[PDB]
Amino acid sequence: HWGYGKHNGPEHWHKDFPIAKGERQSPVDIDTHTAKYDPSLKPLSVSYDQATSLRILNNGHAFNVEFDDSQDKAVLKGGPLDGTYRLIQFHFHWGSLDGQGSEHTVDKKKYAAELHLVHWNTKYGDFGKAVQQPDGLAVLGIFLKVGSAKPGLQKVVDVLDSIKTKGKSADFTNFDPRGLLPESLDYWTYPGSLTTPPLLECVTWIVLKEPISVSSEQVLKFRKLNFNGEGEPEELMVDNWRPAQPLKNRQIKASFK
Ligand SMILES: [N]S(=O)(=O)[C][C][C][C][C][C]C1234B567B89%10B%11%12%13B85%14B%1158B%12%11%15B%139%12B%1061B%12%112C5%153B%14874
Ligand SMILES: [Zn+2]
Repeated sequence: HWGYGKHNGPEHWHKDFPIAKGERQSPVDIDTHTAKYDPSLKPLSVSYDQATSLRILNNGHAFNVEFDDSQDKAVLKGGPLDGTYRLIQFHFHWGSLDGQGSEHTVDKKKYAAELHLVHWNTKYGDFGKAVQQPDGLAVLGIFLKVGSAKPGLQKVVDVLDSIKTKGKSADFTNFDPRGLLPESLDYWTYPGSLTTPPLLECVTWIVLKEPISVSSEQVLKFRKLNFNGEGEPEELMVDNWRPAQPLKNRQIKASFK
């Protein structure tokens, strides 16, 4: 099955998922000097006050913090988006060392990690239908750098020991994702894809310019997770990022001057 090793990693994915070589793949490098300021872009509206987290799951590739998406409770709108996108889950991608881990890059800079808040367009009724549409998902991407601790992340960090291995989950209620946001909602946006198989070309990407800071100790705990299942040979869950893909016939737009 696909993963992030030598034998099953990103360079192999195209064999099972030929869209890996498609026209709107993610992530990409954001060349800051080429991205054009678009004064028509709106402020992003992030409405997470009623977000209801339920559970955290180690799926063998990352961990997902899952939300109740059976009503409009936590939604993303505005920015480049038409209509309303409901939060379903967030997860991260990270490295074995602080010098790599992000999926998007900024002028070729790699951050230590990248947070993805995944939302689906309510006009398609369910997530599985949304991923079949070119405007089905909106993913809000946030870079992580290592420095000061992020207090709002610590609840996530502290539950990771209970979901060490693939297929483990834990109750994870009352977690407030507002504590993971940077001060500024300035962003870049472009049309792209899921960064994991099946690599579907269904995503409007919204990547915040301002990173969040997390501590070395926080990211070190991400790196103690396992890709393997319980009792199997330990493979640390590190370097679970896809590298930048060709931009092809796409424009990255900036919300800010
Ligand atoms: N890293 S990222 O933020 O670009 C991607 C986040 C969303 C990935 C969704 C994957 C599937 B869900 B539905 B089905 B189940 B199985 B098939 B279909 B969607 B694709 C897979 B699972
Ligand atoms: Zn992701």
